[PDB]
Amino acid sequence: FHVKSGLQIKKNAIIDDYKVTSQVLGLGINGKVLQIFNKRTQEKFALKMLQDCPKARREVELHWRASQCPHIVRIVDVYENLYAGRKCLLIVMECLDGGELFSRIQDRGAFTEREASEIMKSIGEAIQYLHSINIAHRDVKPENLLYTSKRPNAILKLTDFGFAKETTAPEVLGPEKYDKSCDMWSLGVIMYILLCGYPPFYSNSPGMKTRIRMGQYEFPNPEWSEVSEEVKMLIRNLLKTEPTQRMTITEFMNHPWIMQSTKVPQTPLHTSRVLKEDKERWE
Ligand SMILES: O=C1NCCc2[nH]c(-c3ccnc(-c4cnc5ccccc5c4)c3)cc21
Repeated sequence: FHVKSGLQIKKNAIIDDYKVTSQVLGLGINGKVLQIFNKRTQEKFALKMLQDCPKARREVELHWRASQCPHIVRIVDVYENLYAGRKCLLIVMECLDGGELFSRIQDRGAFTEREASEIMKSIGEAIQYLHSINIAHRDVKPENLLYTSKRPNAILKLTDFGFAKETTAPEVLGPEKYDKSCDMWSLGVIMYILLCGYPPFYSNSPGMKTRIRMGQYEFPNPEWSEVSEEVKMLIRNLLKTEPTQRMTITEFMNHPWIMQSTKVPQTPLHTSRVLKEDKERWE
C-alpha cells in the first residue's frame, strides 16, 4: 500500500525564497530554464517559467506525477505567481549541472559497448516508469538527457514534459494510440548514436524525411565493424517504421543486451572520437 504526496502549489512570491538570476541553462518546448539559488541555503536549482494556461497545468501535472522516478528530473516546488499582470507557473527543479549526455561522452581521452548498454538501460528505466503510469514522453532526445553532476557516478535524468501526454485483453481495458511507440523510436535513435557517434538518419534534407519514412539506414564500417549482430537486431526492432511492429518498453527492458549490462563486452566504440570530430554539424 504505497501512496506519495500530492502537489502543493506555493503562492508566495517566489523571490521570498530564491535569488533569481538570468543565466540560461536550457530551452524548453515552452519556457527557458534559468539558474537560481535558494536564498536560505546558497544551493543551486533550475527554474522553468510557464504562462499558466492548461497546456502548462498539464506539464506540471504529468511531470509531478513522474517525478518519483530516479531517472526523471525531480521537481522541488511549484509556484503560482503574478508576473507582469499575467499568472505564472514557476517550476523549481533540482539542478542537473553534469551536462547533457552526449557531452559528457564527447569529453574524454574511449566509450565501451558496455557503457552504452548501461546508459541505454537508465534511459529505458525512465521510459518504463512513464509508460507504466500511462505517460508518453513524446520528446526523448539527447538535449533532454542531463547528468546530475560531473562526478563520474552521477545519474542520468530525463527532462522536459512539454509534450508529455496521458494515454487513456489489454486492448479492451482501454484503447490507446501509438503515443508510446513514439518513445521507443527515440530510444532506438539514441541507442544508435550511442554506439557510433552519428544518427541513423542523415541530412546532406527532403531526402532525410524520406529515408526516415522508408527506414533507410545502414550499420556502416568501421564504426560498427565491432558491434554485435544481437545489438543491431535490437536497434532494428526499435527503428521499425510501423509503430505497431515496434518493440515495447517492456520487451526492451527484458532484452538481454539491456537486462544484463555487465554481461556485455567492454568492446570500444568510435563514439567519442566521432562526436568531437563532428561537433560542427552536430546542430
Ligand atoms: O524541462 C526542460 N526542457 C528543456 C531542457 C531543460 N533543461 C532543464 C534543466 C533542468 C535542470 N538542470 C539543468 C541544467 C543545470 N545545470 C547545467 C549546467 C551545465 C549545462 C547544463 C545544465 C543544465 C537543466 C530542464 C529542461
